[PDB]
Amino acid sequence: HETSYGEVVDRYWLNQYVLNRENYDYDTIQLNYDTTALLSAASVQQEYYKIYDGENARDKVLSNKARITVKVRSIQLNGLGQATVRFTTQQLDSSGATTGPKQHQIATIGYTYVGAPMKSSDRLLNPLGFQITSYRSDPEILLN
Amino acid sequence: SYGEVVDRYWLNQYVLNRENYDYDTIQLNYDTTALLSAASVQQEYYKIYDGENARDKVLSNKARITVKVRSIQLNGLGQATVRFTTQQLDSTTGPKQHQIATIGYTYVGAPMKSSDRLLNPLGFQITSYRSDPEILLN
Ligand SMILES: [Ca+2]
Repeated sequence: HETSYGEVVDRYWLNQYVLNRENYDYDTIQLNYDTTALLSAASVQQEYYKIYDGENARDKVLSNKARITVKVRSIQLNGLGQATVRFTTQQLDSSGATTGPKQHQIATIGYTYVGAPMKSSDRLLNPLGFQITSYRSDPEILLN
Repeated sequence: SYGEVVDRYWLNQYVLNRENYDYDTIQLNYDTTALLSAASVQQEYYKIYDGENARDKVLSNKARITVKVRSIQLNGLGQATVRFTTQQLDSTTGPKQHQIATIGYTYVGAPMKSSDRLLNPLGFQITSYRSDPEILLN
């Protein structure tokens, strides 16, 4: 069965998801990738994996030479399993210097909770069975 | 308590944040550890990052400490023990340290500060924490 938890709890999990999915740090890839995968429904997993597959795979392209830091600015909920997360990302080089402008992004998210996973390791990191059922991140175009 | 599955989630995140060391994530680990800690526990934690032997001063970004949690027992009544290892790394330059964290915890409700509420929605609070070497005898 699916469960609701209210806005304080949703914001917690939505924030953790965006922070894990949009971050890039060679030293925490395992954790970020694993967490993102565990918190994502099957179709969403496959979309996320594409970022780390093939010849433009993020981990192969950036390797240990750069980071992408994420700042979450705001989180809106519609109370029916839908949310918007406004965030920025900033790429840094191997010396911690900024390369490129801040990117203003908006994540449009569908989510639910499905109950605690059966696997121990999974249950330890996702006790409520939070699941992102849709996710896309798009540039916020600042008009004017 | 919110029951076994929720308590273990929070105990595990607490140990992972407190016992980890990575220059690049100090702000997040330290803020998180502090915010999940009752006042007396915070002061105990802060000691690790103060004085001539402060962890961040001594390790800087020359070394990291990686933490693996092996088990968590809940001894009802707001007590728990977490069996874990730590190990110092280069960019495994040291022996594994087998430790046991003895823990008291509770929940005090959503914090008022928004940045705090975002990271500790139930107001999980560690009320006592000691990490001690597990002496493997025999
Ligand atoms: Ca690092």
